[PDB]
Amino acid sequence: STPIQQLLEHFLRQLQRKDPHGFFAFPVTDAIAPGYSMIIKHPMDFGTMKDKIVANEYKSVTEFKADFKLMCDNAMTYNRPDTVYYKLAKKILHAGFKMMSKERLLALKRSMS
Ligand SMILES: COc1ccc(OC)c(-c2cc(C(C)=O)n3cccnc23)c1
Repeated sequence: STPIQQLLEHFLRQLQRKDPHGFFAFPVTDAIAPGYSMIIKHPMDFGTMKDKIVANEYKSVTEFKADFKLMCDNAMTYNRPDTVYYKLAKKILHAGFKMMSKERLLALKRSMS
């Protein structure tokens, strides 16, 4: 593993801790969510993100964070506010923004001096 891959694997593991049953860890099928593939044009999940890390397909934390945002937006757009899935997306969203805040990222860039 590389240093960038170590860092992104760590952020990913912290996000997955918020979803202990893995509802965000695999692609959502139309069989479990009617009409999903017509409503959500750009699917994303934590399994897909892990694969991208392993392929060194992320060049920056910004690129990783974009996928995290996408996964949350899809869940908040497809699902109604009363559902488990909408509430869990919001929980993951707040955690990710605290962990990868522009301030934390700046401090870490300084730790490399
Ligand atoms: C309750 O068991 C599971 C198992 C796997 C899931 O998606 C991978 C989901 C699931 C995950 C989602 C999401 C992420 O929107 N979802 C929406 C509607 C109905 N089911 C789901 C639920």
